[PDB]
Amino acid sequence: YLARRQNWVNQLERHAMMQPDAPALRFVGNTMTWADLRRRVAALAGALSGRGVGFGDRVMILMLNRTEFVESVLAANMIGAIAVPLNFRLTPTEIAVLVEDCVAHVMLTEAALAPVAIGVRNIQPLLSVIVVAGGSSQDSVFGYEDLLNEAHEPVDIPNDSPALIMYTSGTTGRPKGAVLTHANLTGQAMTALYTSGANINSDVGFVGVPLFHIAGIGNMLTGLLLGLPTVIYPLGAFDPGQLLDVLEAEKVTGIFLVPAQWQAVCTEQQARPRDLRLRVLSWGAAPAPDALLRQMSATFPETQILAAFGQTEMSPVTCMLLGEDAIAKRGSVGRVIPTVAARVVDQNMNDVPVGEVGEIVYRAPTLMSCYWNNPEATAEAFAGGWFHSGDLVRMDSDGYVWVVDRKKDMIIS
Amino acid sequence: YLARRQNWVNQLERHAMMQPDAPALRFVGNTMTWADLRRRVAALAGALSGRGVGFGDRVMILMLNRTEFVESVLAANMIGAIAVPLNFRLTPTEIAVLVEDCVAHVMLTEAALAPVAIGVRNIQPLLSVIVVAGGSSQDSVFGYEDLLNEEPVDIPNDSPALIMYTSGTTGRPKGAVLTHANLTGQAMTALYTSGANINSDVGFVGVPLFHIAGIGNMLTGLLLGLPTVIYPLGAFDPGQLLDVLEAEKVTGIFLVPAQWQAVCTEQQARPRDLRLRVLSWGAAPAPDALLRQMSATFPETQILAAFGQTEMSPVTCMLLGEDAIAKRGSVGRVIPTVAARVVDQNMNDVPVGEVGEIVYRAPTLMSCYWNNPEATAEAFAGGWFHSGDLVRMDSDGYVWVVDRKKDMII
Repeated sequence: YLARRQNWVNQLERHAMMQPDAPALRFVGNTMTWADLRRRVAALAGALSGRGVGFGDRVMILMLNRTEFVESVLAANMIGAIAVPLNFRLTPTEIAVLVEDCVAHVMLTEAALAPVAIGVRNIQPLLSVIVVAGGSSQDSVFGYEDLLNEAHEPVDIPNDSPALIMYTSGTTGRPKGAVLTHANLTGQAMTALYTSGANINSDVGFVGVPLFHIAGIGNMLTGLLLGLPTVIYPLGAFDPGQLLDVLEAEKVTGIFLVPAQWQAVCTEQQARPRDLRLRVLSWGAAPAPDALLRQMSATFPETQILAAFGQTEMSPVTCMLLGEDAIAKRGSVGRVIPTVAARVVDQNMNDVPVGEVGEIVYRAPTLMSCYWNNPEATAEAFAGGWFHSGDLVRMDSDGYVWVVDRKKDMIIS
Repeated sequence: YLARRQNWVNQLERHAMMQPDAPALRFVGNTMTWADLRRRVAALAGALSGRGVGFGDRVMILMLNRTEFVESVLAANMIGAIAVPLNFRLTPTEIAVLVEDCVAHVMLTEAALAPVAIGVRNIQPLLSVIVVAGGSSQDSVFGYEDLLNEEPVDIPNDSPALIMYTSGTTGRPKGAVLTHANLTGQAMTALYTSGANINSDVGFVGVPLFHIAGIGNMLTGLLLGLPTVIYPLGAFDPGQLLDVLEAEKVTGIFLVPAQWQAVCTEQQARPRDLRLRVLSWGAAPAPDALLRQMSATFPETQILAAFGQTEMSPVTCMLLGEDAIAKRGSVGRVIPTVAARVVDQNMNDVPVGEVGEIVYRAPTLMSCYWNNPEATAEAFAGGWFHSGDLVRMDSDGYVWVVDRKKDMII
């Protein structure tokens, strides 16, 4: 915590000092302690620093859910470089376009995705350093474990330093990458603290969405800040019974699922209960029937149920729906969280009458800095001094936000 | 959020916009909404900068538990001035020493303490401005509500917000400088220990607001836009306190173990309809019996005991209720946002489990003793902050502070 910096690199160091043998990460049944994570991170950082990676440089990450993803984000940040996590379903051309946009020379990937990283290099020769998790040093490619075993001088990381470039998936035209600073991420961890709460002694976190997505990386903030372990769940087919078995075994205390998944988990748990430790349940990314919400409360008594709204690559969580208001204000995305300011404006950035439909626009410390090397798109995003969400909403007399939009029919699509 | 700044002045502006008519402060039965609080704070900031006080200047506050205390702190910080809360038990000579150390020229006081402030000005002519809450604009006195009846500033998160002078004052006064980033980080410790319901919570400050434990109890309410009950200083009355906690639907309160004893006996005898969710104790030892009584008297509540917070230090250790009996006598484990070592006189770690001085590294440590680099260097000797508390740390991480009990008869 030297130089009075707050970021998850310093947090990693504090935990390796104060609780080396405590669990940091759980992945397919193995445990990585803080001393182990710090040791590997510092080794990968040294390998990157030795191969030209310096402050401000960009490091691509092309991985599925696995500990080397967390290790790579932290290693890049430890030397003040910017991690750029990639949607692993992108074509080699799509990734090559992103490599040119932020001019990144290093890509940390894994064996399953190593042919894709090879293809990106052949299309965009700006990528010269490919490090493959679970691979060996061969074929003009470095082996991840080889670089760690081949072994960093402290770097002052101001809290306004960019920590991540999160590229948006709209991909309509020119790519747009949201730049998130450590201060941004710290504020987003704060939002998790005053909505979900925390128990420093017993909580165990869980990330089951893709770690490249802002929802995955965001589920790491609590764990890394508070020194609590985080279960990394591998990506794959959804099995409600096996997930419940894992939640039981790992003693997980908070999980996010989409409403469809909660229905499959609730009926599986009601039929054959597991001994769970869930304290908070989270849902979102689709509507939830009023029957399901009451079914979840009945299936998991003594647990609070939350639903966040607003988080994108550019925006943090802006609205929160606590379990109390899931019935009184059903259909709502909740109220604007106390660390975010919002207006409902019209085409000319004038506030619309209270209760009317307009675009909700935000001001907050947890908004993205900018779109990387794109002053035009950044200027439009913050047109009039407020971040334009693109979401048509309506606020009522009680401050509850309702998002208006036409639903999608899958059979027609 | 002018340039992505995080401080309670910006939070106050945010709350006045998103929920102007929501309760901000509660004092002696009266609600002050966020819109009322912002209007008043802005008027006092205008009155201040009308006296030549600007960025970095020090404004002194000599007040009891009263809404104007919070208005004064926010009004000075709104123009970048540094608020210096004063211990109202100090003699006018002692206060004049503090006026000299930080070279303050403005003192915001109240009618009750206004005799003390004039005495300060008779000892120290640097105090050219004395604004009295609850008083008229008489000779050499500015009326608080009269100055309120009569441009934005960029405030970097590392700007000094407060100067908190220590009580010991062994000859030389020492004023701990706390920045807005410092305060933000201290607010975060409350969130991940006590929790927070951003809909139903109602906070409570009953210790003196000038003390760090008092000003600290405001952080959560101003950050999360939740009401805070301000409790007037005076004779302790467990039944009267219980009646207020019931009427205000207070969700969290701090009390000293002796007060918890009286509150538990009253609440068990004549139970009130309370909404308490978290119970905080500290500043004295709590017997095994009292903690069990508190748990029985208030089921469905969490019991917490913080340690370490001083004018210079944040909270550094937390004892959760599940450990108060397992690890009796402990002050808890070091919190996740604080690094600590137990060292001997050569800055070397003592063997684990052995006694040494606990030293701290954390973003929420004080910046410096105001205008005293000698004391600041001694306090940070070796690269770590020296608490002055001798401790040991067991194999599970729990911290035991070693001391000598103070005998009352002697």
